[PDB]
Amino acid sequence: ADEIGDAAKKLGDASYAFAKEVDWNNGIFLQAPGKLQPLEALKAIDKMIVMGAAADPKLLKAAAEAHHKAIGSVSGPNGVTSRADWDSVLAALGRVIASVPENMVMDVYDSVSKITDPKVPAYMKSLVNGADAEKAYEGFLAFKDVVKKSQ
Amino acid sequence: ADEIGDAAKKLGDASYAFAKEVDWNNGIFLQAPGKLQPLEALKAIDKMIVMGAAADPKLLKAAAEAHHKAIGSVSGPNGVTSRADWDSVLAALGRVIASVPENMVMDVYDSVSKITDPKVPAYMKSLVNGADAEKAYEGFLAFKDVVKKSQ
Ligand SMILES: CC/C=C\C/C=C\C/C=C\C/C=C\C/C=C\CCCC(=O)OC[C@H](CO[C@@H]1O[C@H](CO[C@H]2O[C@@H](CO)[C@H](O)[C@H](O)[C@H]2O)[C@H](O)[C@H](O)[C@H]1O)OC(=O)C/C=C/C/C=C\C/C=C\C/C=C\C/C=C\CC
Ligand SMILES: CC/C=C\C/C=C\C/C=C\C/C=C\C/C=C\CCCC(=O)OC[C@H](CO[C@@H]1O[C@H](CO[C@H]2O[C@@H](CO)[C@H](O)[C@H](O)[C@H]2O)[C@H](O)[C@H](O)[C@H]1O)OC(=O)C/C=C/C/C=C\C/C=C\C/C=C\C/C=C\CC
Ligand code: CLA
Ligand code: CLA
Ligand SMILES: CC(=O)O[C@H]1CC(C)(C)C(=C=C/C(C)=C/C=C/C=C/C=C(C)/C=C2C=C(/C=C/[C@@]34O[C@]3(C)C[C@@H](O)CC4(C)C)C(=O)O/2)[C@](C)(O)C1
Ligand SMILES: CC(=O)O[C@H]1CC(C)(C)C(=C=C/C(C)=C/C=C/C=C/C=C(C)/C=C2C=C(/C=C/[C@@]34O[C@]3(C)C[C@@H](O)CC4(C)C)C(=O)O/2)[C@](C)(O)C1
Ligand SMILES: CC(=O)O[C@H]1CC(C)(C)C(=C=C/C(C)=C/C=C/C=C/C=C(C)/C=C2C=C(/C=C/[C@@]34O[C@]3(C)C[C@@H](O)CC4(C)C)C(=O)O/2)[C@](C)(O)C1
Ligand SMILES: CC(=O)O[C@H]1CC(C)(C)C(=C=C/C(C)=C/C=C/C=C/C=C(C)/C=C2C=C(/C=C/[C@@]34O[C@]3(C)C[C@@H](O)CC4(C)C)C(=O)O/2)[C@](C)(O)C1
Ligand SMILES: CC(=O)O[C@H]1CC(C)(C)C(=C=C/C(C)=C/C=C/C=C/C=C(C)/C=C2C=C(/C=C/[C@@]34O[C@]3(C)C[C@@H](O)CC4(C)C)C(=O)O/2)[C@](C)(O)C1
Ligand SMILES: CC(=O)O[C@H]1CC(C)(C)C(=C=C/C(C)=C/C=C/C=C/C=C(C)/C=C2C=C(/C=C/[C@@]34O[C@]3(C)C[C@@H](O)CC4(C)C)C(=O)O/2)[C@](C)(O)C1
Ligand SMILES: CC(=O)O[C@H]1CC(C)(C)C(=C=C/C(C)=C/C=C/C=C/C=C(C)/C=C2C=C(/C=C/[C@@]34O[C@]3(C)C[C@@H](O)CC4(C)C)C(=O)O/2)[C@](C)(O)C1
Ligand SMILES: CC(=O)O[C@H]1CC(C)(C)C(=C=C/C(C)=C/C=C/C=C/C=C(C)/C=C2C=C(/C=C/[C@@]34O[C@]3(C)C[C@@H](O)CC4(C)C)C(=O)O/2)[C@](C)(O)C1
Ligand SMILES: [Cl-]
Ligand SMILES: [Cl-]
Ligand SMILES: [Cl-]
Ligand SMILES: [Cl-]
Ligand SMILES: [Cl-]
Ligand SMILES: [Cl-]
Repeated sequence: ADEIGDAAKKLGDASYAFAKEVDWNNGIFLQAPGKLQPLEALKAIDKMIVMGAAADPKLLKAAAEAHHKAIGSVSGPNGVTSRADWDSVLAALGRVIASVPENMVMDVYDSVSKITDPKVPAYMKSLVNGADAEKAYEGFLAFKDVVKKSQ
Repeated sequence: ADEIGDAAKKLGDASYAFAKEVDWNNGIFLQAPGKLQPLEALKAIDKMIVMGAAADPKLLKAAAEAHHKAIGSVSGPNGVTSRADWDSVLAALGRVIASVPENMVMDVYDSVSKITDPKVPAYMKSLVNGADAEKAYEGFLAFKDVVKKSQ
């Protein structure tokens, strides 16, 4: 057990209602988040590859295993994993984030932002309960503070 | 040095002409290989996640690092990495393949085949020199024999 695991439980309390509202079987998630921009997108994928290569290999393995288990508990009309597997995935990914320098994480974020059209977040939010999305995000802000203290 | 590295050099001799002909900046590679089928595609991604979790973590790391280096040497009108980085990537991925049971590799292949429309391979080949694609594939058949002997 660790503090990221405890924080994941709190993040799940804040975000699971939102996760249940997302239609995970929507084909839109295969599309570019805006206009297709292969050269800029490759720069974002490169930042991700740098981060993956730097991440703790055991924690990457554990995060993959948590997603396999999560796939097994998918149910209902939107393809949402169980609450326990949601929290599991959250914690395992927080451990991966904490295992690399903050700059690597920010480089991924900035590089993906550069290819994400400004309309995309609001369009995604419009498909779910807005107050549940805001609680999820408020949860995320608390969670990342715990992740940073482990990083 | 190892035998997969030697075999990668031979595979590069057989396949680099084909790699130069692929337009790696074509946006088509973001599309589903056929009809979008989220439930079947999730089963394929699950097989990939199982395989990733089973793969040697050092060899996964080395394979990510080889792709970062390959991105750095991209040149020319089609986005093709250098010959040396092509071979590097080939060898690093062969090591990853060899690090898991043959069944895990076959499960990915079968699960992706199930979502790939029969027209897709011929459409891809039609964009390149067909004889260069066949040589690349003949190369691949020799290479996998070396990979299997390490597996
Ligand atoms: C063949 C290739 C195959 C596959 C293709 C490969 C990849 C797919 C590529 C791209 C598609 C992926 C994602 C794009 C898809 C979807 C987008 C998902 C991201 C999103 O929706 O983000 C919304 C966020 C909203 O803006 C925030 O608003 C805040 C408001 O907060 C206030 O008020 C309250 C609010 O209620 C709160 O309570 C607070 O108390 C109070 O403070 C503040 O002003 C913040 O400063 C401001 O940042 O927008 C950004 O962060 C901008 C960058 C986005 C970068 C994009 C993404 C995140 C970055 C990195 C994630 C990492 C990786 C994502 C990618 C993959 C995951 C591994
Ligand atoms: C949000 C989500 C984000 C992203 C989306 C995620 C993923 C994208 C998902 C899917 C898109 C990816 C791929 C689909 C895209 C593109 C497709 C790329 C694959 C392709 O084109 O394959 C062509 C191949 C042709 O068939 C072969 O013909 C042979 C003929 O050989 C003879 O004659 C001569 C010939 O010249 C030779 O010299 C020889 O001497 C002589 O023997 C034999 O008859 C073989 O028995 C027969 O197998 O077709 C198959 O293998 C069928 C399954 C395909 C499964 C598909 C793929 C491979 C499987 C696994 C690869 C693993 C993974 C691929 C995926 C990713 C990579 C990591
Ligand atoms: C099995 C299939 C699968 C699927 C469908 C997904 C889907 C996703 N992954 Mg995951 N992933 C997988 C397997 C999968 N992954 C595997 C096998 C690994 C390797 C172990 C990873 C490792 C991974 C990492 C390291 C990251 C993702 C992230 C993401 C998201 C990217 C888009 C995004 O940011 O949306 C928005 C995100 C969500 C809807 C998820 C919940 C986010 C918080 C907790 C609540 C919502 C807050 C707010 C409303 C929206 C996001 C704001 C943002 C600025 C934080 C998306 C939800 C990224 C992510 O979530 O970035 C924010 C991310 O950093 N994945
Ligand atoms: C950086 C960006 C990037 C890009 C653009 C790609 C692109 C691709 N990856 Mg790679 N990958 C990346 C990074 C990237 N990857 C990273 C960071 C990792 C983690 C370390 C991986 C790990 C990985 C694995 C483990 C595998 C791939 C494979 C593939 C291919 C999947 C589609 C396919 O089979 O086409 C067809 C494939 C090609 C055009 C590549 C050359 C194949 C041979 C050597 C020559 C051509 C033979 C024939 C004509 C066509 C293929 C037949 C097939 C049955 C073998 C595609 C070319 C898969 C693949 O190639 O499966 C066959 C695969 O198994 N990737
Ligand atoms: C082979 C292998 O290993 O693959 C594995 C690799 C990983 C990394 C482990 C993995 C993973 C995670 C991944 C990739 C997550 C990707 C998430 C992508 C989210 C994409 C989104 C939100 C896309 C969009 C597009 C939108 C478009 C909206 C608009 O256009 C619309 C409609 C109308 C316009 O007028 C205005 C507009 C509003 C602009 C939108 O609103 O959102 C996975 C899944 O496991 C597969
Ligand atoms: C060996 C191998 O194969 O590894 C493979 C391993 C994987 C995992 C499969 C893989 C992969 C994918 C990877 C690495 C994905 C990385 C994801 C990173 C996500 C980062 C995020 C969300 C970062 C941020 C930063 C934010 C900042 C927000 C704020 O600053 C803002 C604006 C304003 C401030 O006022 C307050 C604030 C709120 C602080 C935010 O909100 O979010 C890959 C590439 O396939 C390689
Ligand atoms: C088709 C289908 O059914 O698919 C199903 C597939 C599944 C897998 C079964 C499934 C599921 C679950 C899923 C996708 C869960 C996704 C979870 C994503 C979690 C992401 C996390 C935690 C990312 C971050 C990034 C962080 C960054 C933190 C920092 O940068 C910040 C901010 C500020 C810096 O100053 C400090 C910092 C610390 C560096 C962090 O702290 O955390 C589902 C829903 O069932 C759908
Ligand atoms: C080859 C093939 O077929 O592969 C298949 C493989 C798969 C895995 C099966 C597959 C898949 C599934 C995938 C990747 C799913 C990814 C899901 C990502 C969902 C992202 C969502 C919901 C994003 C948001 C962002 C929002 C933002 C809300 C806010 O910012 C807003 C506006 C303003 C403020 O208020 C603050 C805020 C509250 C922060 C929100 O509210 O939500 C797919 C697509 O089928 C393809
Ligand atoms: C977040 C993160 O970590 O992401 C990283 C995760 C990884 C795994 C490390 C990673 C990787 C590798 C990946 C995903 C490789 C994916 C390869 C996909 C190839 C897709 C292809 C060929 C798609 C198609 C679609 C086609 C459609 C053709 C047709 O429709 C057409 C025109 C006309 C119809 O009438 C007939 C038709 C002929 C049917 C086609 O012919 O081909 C990467 C890139 O690094 C990103
Ligand atoms: C911890 C963590 O995050 O790990 C992350 C790590 C990654 C790597 C980023 C990641 C990923 C992606 C993964 C695993 C991809 C796996 C790819 C597997 C590819 C397999 C292939 C091509 C298999 C085959 C089999 C074939 C068989 C062909 C033949 O039998 C046939 C028909 C007919 C016979 O007569 C002769 C024959 C010729 C023998 C073939 O031709 O090809 C993921 C999921 O993101 C998780
Ligand atoms: C937009 C842009 O510019 O992107 C740029 C991005 C880059 C990265 C810079 C770039 C590049 C390079 C790229 C993509 C290289 C891709 C290489 C893929 C290699 C795949 C390999 C080896 C896969 C396999 C699978 C195997 C399976 C073998 C077996 O199953 C088989 C058969 C039969 C079983 O009985 C035994 C077995 C042994 C189990 C194997 O043996 O090997 C490029 C081109 O520049 C484009
Ligand atoms: C959010 C966002 O924007 O992400 C961006 C991220 C990136 C990385 C920048 C990005 C990208 C690039 C990607 C994934 C590139 C993937 C390339 C895959 C290429 C696959 C090819 C060529 C496949 C084939 C198959 C063929 C088959 C030929 C044969 O079987 C045939 C018919 C018959 C026999 O003769 C035998 C044979 C000879 C075997 C062939 O000849 O070729 C993208 C798309 O821009 C999206
Ligand atoms: Cl505890
Ligand atoms: Cl505490
Ligand atoms: Cl636009
Ligand atoms: Cl040697
Ligand atoms: Cl020898
Ligand atoms: Cl069809």
